[PDB]
Amino acid sequence: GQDMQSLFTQYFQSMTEYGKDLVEKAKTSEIQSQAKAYFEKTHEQLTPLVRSAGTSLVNFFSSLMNLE
Amino acid sequence: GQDMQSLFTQYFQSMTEYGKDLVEKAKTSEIQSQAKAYFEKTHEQLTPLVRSAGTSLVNFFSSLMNLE
Amino acid sequence: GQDMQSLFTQYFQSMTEYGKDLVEKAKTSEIQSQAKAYFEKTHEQLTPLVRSAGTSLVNFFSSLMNLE
Amino acid sequence: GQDMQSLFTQYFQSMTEYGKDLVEKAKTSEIQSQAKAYFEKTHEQLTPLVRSAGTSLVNFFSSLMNLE
Amino acid sequence: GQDMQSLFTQYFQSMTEYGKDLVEKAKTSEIQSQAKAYFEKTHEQLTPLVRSAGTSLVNFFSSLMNLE
Amino acid sequence: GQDMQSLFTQYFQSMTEYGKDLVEKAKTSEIQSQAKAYFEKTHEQLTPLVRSAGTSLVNFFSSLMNLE
Amino acid sequence: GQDMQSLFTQYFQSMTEYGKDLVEKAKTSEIQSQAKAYFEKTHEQLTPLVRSAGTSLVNFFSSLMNLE
Amino acid sequence: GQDMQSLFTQYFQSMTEYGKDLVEKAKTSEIQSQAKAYFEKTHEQLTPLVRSAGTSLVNFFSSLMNLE
Amino acid sequence: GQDMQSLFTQYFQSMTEYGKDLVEKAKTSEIQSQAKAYFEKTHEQLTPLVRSAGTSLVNFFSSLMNLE
Amino acid sequence: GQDMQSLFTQYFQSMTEYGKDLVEKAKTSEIQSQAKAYFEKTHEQLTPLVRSAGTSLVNFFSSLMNLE
Amino acid sequence: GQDMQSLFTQYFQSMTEYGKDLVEKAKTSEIQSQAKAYFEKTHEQLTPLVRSAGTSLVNFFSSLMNLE
Amino acid sequence: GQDMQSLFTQYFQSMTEYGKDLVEKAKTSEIQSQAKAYFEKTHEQLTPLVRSAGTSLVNFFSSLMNLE
Repeated sequence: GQDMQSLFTQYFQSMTEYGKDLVEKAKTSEIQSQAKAYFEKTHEQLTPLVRSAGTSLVNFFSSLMNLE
Repeated sequence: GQDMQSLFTQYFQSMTEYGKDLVEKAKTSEIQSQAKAYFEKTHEQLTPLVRSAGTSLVNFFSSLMNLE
Repeated sequence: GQDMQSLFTQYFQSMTEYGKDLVEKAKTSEIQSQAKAYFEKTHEQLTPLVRSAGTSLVNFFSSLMNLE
Repeated sequence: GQDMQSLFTQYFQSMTEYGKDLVEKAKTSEIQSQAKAYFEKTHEQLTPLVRSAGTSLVNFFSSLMNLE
Repeated sequence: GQDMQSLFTQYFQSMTEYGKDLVEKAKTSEIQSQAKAYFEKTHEQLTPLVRSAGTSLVNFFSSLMNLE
Repeated sequence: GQDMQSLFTQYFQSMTEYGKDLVEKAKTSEIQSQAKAYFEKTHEQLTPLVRSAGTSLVNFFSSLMNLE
Repeated sequence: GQDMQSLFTQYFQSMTEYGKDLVEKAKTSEIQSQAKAYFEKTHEQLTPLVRSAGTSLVNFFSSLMNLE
Repeated sequence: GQDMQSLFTQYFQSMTEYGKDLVEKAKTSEIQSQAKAYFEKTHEQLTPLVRSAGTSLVNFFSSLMNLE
Repeated sequence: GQDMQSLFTQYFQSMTEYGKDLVEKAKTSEIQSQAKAYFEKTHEQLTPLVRSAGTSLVNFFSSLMNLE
Repeated sequence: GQDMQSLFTQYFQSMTEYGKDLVEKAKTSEIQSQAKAYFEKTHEQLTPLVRSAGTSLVNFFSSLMNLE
Repeated sequence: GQDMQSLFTQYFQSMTEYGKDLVEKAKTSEIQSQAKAYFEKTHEQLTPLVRSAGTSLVNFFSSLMNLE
Repeated sequence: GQDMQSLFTQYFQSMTEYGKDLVEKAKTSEIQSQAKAYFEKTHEQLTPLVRSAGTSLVNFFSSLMNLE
């Protein structure tokens, strides 16, 4: 049949600010850092770490993802 | 049948700022750093680390992804 | 049938700023660095690290990806 | 049938700035560096590290990718 | 049938700046450097490191890529 | 049937700047350097390191790529 | 500023029949006839006689239409 | 500023029948006839007689139309 | 500034029938006839008689049309 | 500035039938006839009689059309 | 500035039938006849009688058309 | 500045039938006849009678057309 699973934005005569990481002053600081650091024997299958108007669209159709 | 799974933006007569990482001052600081650091014997299958209006579209159709 | 899984942007009479990493001042700092650092015996299959209006479209159709 | 999985942008009478890494001042700093550093015995199969309006389109159709 | 998986841009009466790495001042700094550094016994199969409006289109059709 | 997987740009009455690495001042610095450095016993099969409006189109059709 | 005065239709995954004049049987009959017949000394300035999904878009901008 | 006065249709994964004049049987009949017949000393300035998915777009910009 | 006054259709993965005059049987009949017949001393300035997916785009810019 | 007044169709993976006058049977009949017949002392300036997917684009720019 | 007033069609992976006048049977009939018949002392300036996917593009730029 | 007023068709991987007048059977009939018949003292200046995928492009630039 009909299937619509989409990120559907439609702007008309509009003003839009979004997804904006803004630093004005930093000193000896760690500011807005997407990171993964220290993994040992880890098993991640679908782990999207997304930020600042980023996007991650995964369309698996009759698609196996087999880790053994 | 019909399948629409898409990142569908459509702008009309519009103004849009987005996905903007802005540093004005930095000193001895780590600011907005996408990173993965220190992995040992790790098994990642689908892990999109996305940022700042970036995109990641994966369309797997009848597609196996077998790690053994 | 019909399958549309696409990054579909369409601008009309519009103004759009996006995906902009901007440093004004940096000193002894690590600012906005996409990096992977120190991996040992790691097994990554589909790991897009994307940033700043970048894109990564993977279309696997009846496509095996077998790491053994 | 019909399959459209494409990066489809279409601009009309529009102004668009995007994917712009801009440094004004740098001193003893590492700013906006896409890097991979120190890998040992690693097994990466499909890992696009993309940035600044870059693109990576992989169309695997009935295509095996077998690392053993 | 019909398959369209393409990077399809079409500009009309438009102004577009994109994929622009700009340094104004640098001193003792490493700024915007795409690099791979120090690999030992690594097995990379499809790893596009792309930047600054660069592109990487891989069309594998009934194409094996077998590393053993 | 019909298969279109192409980098399709079409400009009309338009102005477009893109893929521009610009240094104004550099001193004791390493700025925008695409590099591969120090590999030992590495096995890379399809690794496009692309930058600054560069392109890399690989069309493998019924084409084996066997490293053993 | 911004002015949008347009016939804006946008269909998605939809089925639409419209503007359909259908005769199955006619005998000695006048069926669905757009006509103007017998005018004498008439002064028509903007008189759209439209039918069956037809359209008539008149965009007069700072445009005089002077009959004297 | 910005002015959009257009016949803007955009179909996606859709089926549309429109503007269809269909006669199956006619005898001694006048069926669906766009006509103007018998005018005497008439003064028509902008009179679009449109039918069956036809279109008539008139864009007069700072354009005089003076009948005297 | 920006002015878009256009007949803008854009079809994607769609099926569209339109503007179709179809006669199956006719006898002693006048079926779907665009006509103008018997004019005497008439003064028509802009009178588009359009039918069956036909089009008529008139773009008068700073253009006089003076009948005296 | 920017002015787009055009008949802009763009088909993608689509099927479109349009502007089709079809007679199957005719006898002693006048079917789908574009005609102008009997004019006396008439003064027509811009009168497009268009049919069956035909087109008529008139672009008058700073263009006088003076009948006196 | 920029001016685009054009008949802009662009087909991709598409099937399109249009502007097709088709007679199967005719007897003592006048079918689909573009004609002008009997004019006396007529003054036509711009009268395109167009049919069956025909086209008529008139580009008058600073062009006078003076009938006196 | 820039002026594009052109009949711009561009086909890609497409099938297109158009402008086709087809008679299968005719008897004592007048079928699809472009004609002008009986004119007396007529003054036609720009009257394109076009049919069946025919074209008529008139580009008058600073060009007078003076009938007196």
